[PDB]
Parts: sequence; structure tokens; C-alpha cells
Amino acid sequence: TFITKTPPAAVLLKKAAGIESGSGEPNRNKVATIKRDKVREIAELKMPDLNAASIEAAMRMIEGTARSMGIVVE
RNA sequence: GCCAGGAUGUAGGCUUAGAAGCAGCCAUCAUUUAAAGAAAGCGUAAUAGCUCACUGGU
Ligand SMILES: [K+]
Ligand SMILES: [Mg+2]
Ligand SMILES: [Mg+2]
Ligand SMILES: [Mg+2]
Ligand SMILES: [Mg+2]
Ligand SMILES: [Mg+2]
Ligand SMILES: [Mg+2]
Ligand SMILES: [Mg+2]
Ligand SMILES: [Mg+2]
Ligand SMILES: [Mg+2]
Ligand SMILES: [Mg+2]
Ligand SMILES: [Os+3]
Ligand SMILES: [Os+3]
Repeated sequence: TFITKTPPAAVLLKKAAGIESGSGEPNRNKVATIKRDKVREIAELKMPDLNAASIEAAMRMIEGTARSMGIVVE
């Protein structure tokens, strides 16, 4: 009955990586490198607000947002 | 030609008083798809709104 909207993937990724802001040049200057176990946790929490058909698809999106801000997943 | 869609993470990150597809900078991934650009124009203070690409019907 009441919408609990979760934080933007970006702010979730910022928190996970432990930083205050993304790269001004995503491709050239990476400012953080997290592991998938985390990208996975984000895709699980952000799941209600996602239109994915599975977690791996959810992570695809989450990782896509990590690419736009300069964060690296391993 | 006309009708209908043109979506979701997301107001991408940065910067900026604001900067939400559309001041400027760096990128331009992914999801759900029949299709739909991190958007080709108009538009807003920033939003909104309208149109285009793209798809279906006729
Ligand atoms: K803008
Ligand atoms: Mg003609
Ligand atoms: Mg979008
Ligand atoms: Mg912003
Ligand atoms: Mg904001
Ligand atoms: Mg400055
Ligand atoms: Mg809008
Ligand atoms: Mg922008
Ligand atoms: Mg639009
Ligand atoms: Mg503008
Ligand atoms: Mg039309
Ligand atoms: Os319309
Ligand atoms: Os596509």
C-alpha cells in the first residue's frame, strides 16, 4: 500500500565502494574497485525497483551504472 | 498519411545556484522488449510538455 523506494544504484555503489563521488572521466579515471559479491547485494536490494527477470540481469544494469561513474568490479 | 506505443536502473557520472535525454565535461552501459538513443529537435529557471529516431497496426 505504501511505496518504499530504495536509493539510486549510483548512491548504493558510492556507499559500497566507500567514496563521496564518481569519476569525472569514467573511462580514464577509475576511483574504486569493488567485488561482484557486492554488485550482487545491490541488485538484490534494488530488485523491487528493477524490471529484471533475474539477478544476473539485475547485476548487468547495476554494473552498467558502475561503468558510468568509474567503479571497477572483479 | 493516419492510429498506438516510444519504456525501466536513471535526475548516468562530473560539474553547476540549478544542470533531470537536450549550458559545458567525461562516458554511453544494461534491463524489459515487437520496438524505444544514457537521445536528433522545440521547450523549462530547473522540472513538465511536444516531436524525432525505433516498433506494431492500417
Ligand atoms: K542537462
Ligand atoms: Mg511520405
Ligand atoms: Mg532511461
Ligand atoms: Mg544528478
Ligand atoms: Mg538530486
Ligand atoms: Mg569548478
Ligand atoms: Mg522526463
Ligand atoms: Mg546529462
Ligand atoms: Mg521524452
Ligand atoms: Mg536544457
Ligand atoms: Mg507519432
Ligand atoms: Os504520446
Ligand atoms: Os537495446
